[PDB]
Amino acid sequence: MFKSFFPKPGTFFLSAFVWALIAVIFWQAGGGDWVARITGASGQIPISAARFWSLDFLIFYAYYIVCVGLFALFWFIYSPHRWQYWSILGTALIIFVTWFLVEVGVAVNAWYAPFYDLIQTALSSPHKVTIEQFYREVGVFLGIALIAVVISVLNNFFVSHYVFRWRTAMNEYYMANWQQLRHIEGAAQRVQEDTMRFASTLENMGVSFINAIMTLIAFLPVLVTLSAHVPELPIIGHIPYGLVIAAIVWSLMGTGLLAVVGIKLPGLEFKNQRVEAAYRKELVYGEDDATRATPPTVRELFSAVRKNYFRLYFHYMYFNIARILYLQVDNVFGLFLLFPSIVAGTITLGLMTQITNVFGQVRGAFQYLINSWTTLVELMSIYKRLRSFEH
Amino acid sequence: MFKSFFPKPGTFFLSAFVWALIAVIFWQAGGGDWVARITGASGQIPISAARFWSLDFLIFYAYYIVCVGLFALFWFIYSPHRWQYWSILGTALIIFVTWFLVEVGVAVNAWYAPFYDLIQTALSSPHKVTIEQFYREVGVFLGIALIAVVISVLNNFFVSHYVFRWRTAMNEYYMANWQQLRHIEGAAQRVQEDTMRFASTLENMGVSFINAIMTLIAFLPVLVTLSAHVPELPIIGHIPYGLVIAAIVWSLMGTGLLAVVGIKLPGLEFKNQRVEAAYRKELVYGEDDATRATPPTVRELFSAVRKNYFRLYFHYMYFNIARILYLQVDNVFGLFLLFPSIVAGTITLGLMTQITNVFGQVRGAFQYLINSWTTLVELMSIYKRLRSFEH
Ligand SMILES: CCCCCCCC/C=C/CCCCCCCC(=O)O[C@H](COC(=O)CCCCCCCCCCCCCCC)COP(=O)(O)OC[C@@H](O)CO
Ligand SMILES: CCCCCCCC/C=C/CCCCCCCC(=O)O[C@H](COC(=O)CCCCCCCCCCCCCCC)COP(=O)(O)OC[C@@H](O)CO
Repeated sequence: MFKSFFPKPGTFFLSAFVWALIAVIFWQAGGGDWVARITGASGQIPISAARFWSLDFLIFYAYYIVCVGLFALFWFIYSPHRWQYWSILGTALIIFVTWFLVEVGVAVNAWYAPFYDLIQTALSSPHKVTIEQFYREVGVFLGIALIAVVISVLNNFFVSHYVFRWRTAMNEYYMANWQQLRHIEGAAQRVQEDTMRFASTLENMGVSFINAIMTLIAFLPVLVTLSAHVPELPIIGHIPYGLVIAAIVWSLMGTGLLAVVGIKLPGLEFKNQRVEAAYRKELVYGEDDATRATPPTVRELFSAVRKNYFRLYFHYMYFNIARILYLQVDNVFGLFLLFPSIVAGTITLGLMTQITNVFGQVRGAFQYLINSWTTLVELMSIYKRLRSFEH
Repeated sequence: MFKSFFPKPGTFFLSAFVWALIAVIFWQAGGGDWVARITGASGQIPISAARFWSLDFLIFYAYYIVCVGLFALFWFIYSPHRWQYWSILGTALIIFVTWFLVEVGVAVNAWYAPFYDLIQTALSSPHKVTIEQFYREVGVFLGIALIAVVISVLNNFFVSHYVFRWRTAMNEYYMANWQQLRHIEGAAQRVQEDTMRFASTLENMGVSFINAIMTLIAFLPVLVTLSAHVPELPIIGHIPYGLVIAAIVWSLMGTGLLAVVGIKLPGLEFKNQRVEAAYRKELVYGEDDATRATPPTVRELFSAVRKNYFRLYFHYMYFNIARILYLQVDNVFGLFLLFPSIVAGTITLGLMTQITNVFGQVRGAFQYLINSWTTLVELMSIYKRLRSFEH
């Protein structure tokens, strides 16, 4: 979103989007899924820690590396940059590792069904199963958990360094032009406080946002292949793709209509920060001179701070009305859609469980993003502050 | 935890704890649950929005008000304070509203079983149930959701004002003694940046922490009355209270052993903040004078900042190893405990579902607290900074 990284941001992102679309179209249905080496299609290793060593996953890794390599080799000659390696390859690696973690989560999800089957068989007929099978199954689960832990730790470490690299680039570029840039009010805050909060906020709210989109993309095909049993939606009528449209619309609206409703919030934190800077400057001048910490001026500055903060707190009531209601209704959205299908007698028990489980695991990814909306507000305010400062 | 609020913190908290214990003992089993007015015991209104109007809940509200009134009337004469009303009554009200929200959540939980029963009956025999019963049930759910929304909005608003009152008290008390307190390094940051972050962090991490303890206290009796079917724990032997000890130990260790493991983390953010202050001061001096923004000094300050931040990022690997592992194993802890009971053939199907559901809803409250551990680290660092500054 900046110019310190990202060699030419005007055309870099367009090229990234176009190339991503071309590659995805080629792989998914473009007939590019032909595997001449070894037939790993229509058959995969069962649930175990070796699931990530079969030739299918190796082929996917190779394809991803080839695509990223072509893109990077184009851009490294089209337009050189000092931070090119981080700005391109680190982003690619972060996206890849997030996808890998979603896959590991799906594997843990799949491991549950046979264990429940074994438990049910033990409860019904006990002379078939012993304790050894249980210990073996727990061993397999620990095998998956170890890989999850190992990848997650390094993911966090690399994300931290990448974000700090971004902060270094921003600070260097601002301080390069400090002479004609200090005349703006609150200049000292822009380059240090704002950059720190941007780094810390993006380290926390960036991974979560990519993870939700990845979860939706991962679970979409199951709803595509399962929406043949739901022909009607409650107050819509009859659409050809029942569950996919419902899920996409629900998630997109829950993320976007809240932003539209609370569009005025990020414009208040701005003013809040300004008044606080006007406060802090005085104290910094007062830490040496004894004549600059007089009571009345401190009184006036704190009075202004209070007056702005009260208005900010006031403008959260009509946002919380929407957010809390959306959270409350979301728990039964996946069961609301099935009223006409039950009375029509089309669906059966067990398929209801599949739909409900899928919708629940989809909701789990956006729950954390919605529950922490103050951080997004702070990030958006930081974006506006830096953008206004850049001109 | 301070002296600006809380008239005499040395003896106030001890009195609060003792009085809370006395009241709880009197009500729970002290025989104080006699209701001479109307017999609401051993019978309650079914699942509806009127559940919070029966004489049982009114009696509880009256008892709570009487206890808080006695305590406040004692302290308002024992030791006067300027902020007494906020410091006592606001805390009481916040705790009460959190309990109320947990109760509403329990009601929504209970509403599920009959709806599934109706759905199953519709699936088996369709000539009994029509669409009107479904619409009525959805109406009842909306009735509960409305109360949830209305209470939550005002809860957030009041918490915001109470926290800002705390910040006002702290700032007034520090600025009262500014002359002999400015000689400490980084004084300007203590009174403005640290107070702001303390307010914003406590507004977010305070409610979540109280909510988890309230959830545990609410669900404890069910495990007390249900642990008669589990006589053995996996590698423990035979204890008289199976599930209660397991739940309490699991939650307490997951919250506390992580803190013990990462005890060294809060001591690093301190230094981080110091170096950043040493940076910002220079820029604030440079916003007017043109001879104080020389490149080399900025270089040295940023070099120090980078050197400290790298060490901080390094010390998260061995903390994430524990945190991610704890999150990963927690998903199957409630099913691990039941291996000996299944092979012993004591428990039956359906009771397993109850145990698993209870443990899942207990885990849901601590999941949000564990997933956001950076905020707790920041809060603890703020506490240490202010405590060191106060002496
Ligand atoms: C202003 C607009 C800005 C837009 C910015 C964003 C632009 C767009 C983002 C793209 C990143 C994500 C790419 C992948 C998206 C799709 C996600 C995904 O999982 O796709 C897989 C296929 O992917 C594929 O073949 C696709 C391969 C794509 C390879 C990479 C190409 C783009 C490189 C970009 C470099 C960084 C650029 C700068 C970013 C900021 C599906 O596999 P599938 O389930 O069948 O299982 C196969 C096997 O493992 C057996 O299960
Ligand atoms: C250094 C140490 C510091 C320690 C600081 C903390 C000190 C301790 C905290 C206490 C707050 C919470 C009190 C309540 C704790 C127990 C929580 C609770 O829900 O207790 C209920 C009974 O409570 C009761 O009778 C108890 C009534 C207690 C009334 C209030 C007394 C204390 C007032 C304090 C004022 C603020 C002081 C300063 C705090 C910072 C159970 O009902 P029950 O499920 O049977 O359903 C009945 C009916 O509704 C039908 O279901």
